[PDB]
Amino acid sequence: GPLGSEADPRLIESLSQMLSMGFSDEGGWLTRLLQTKNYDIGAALDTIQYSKH
Repeated sequence: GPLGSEADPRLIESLSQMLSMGFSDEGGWLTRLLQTKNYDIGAALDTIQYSKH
């Protein structure tokens, strides 16, 4: 039962670009997104607009 939330070295690298671009991790949408996009900046940028529809 950890406090707050942790991250990884091969993950924060991506978030650094998102947060600077104008994003965040409210709720945990950018804490797992990158992990699913193989820590990508161009793929994560197109994961906020929508999902399928």
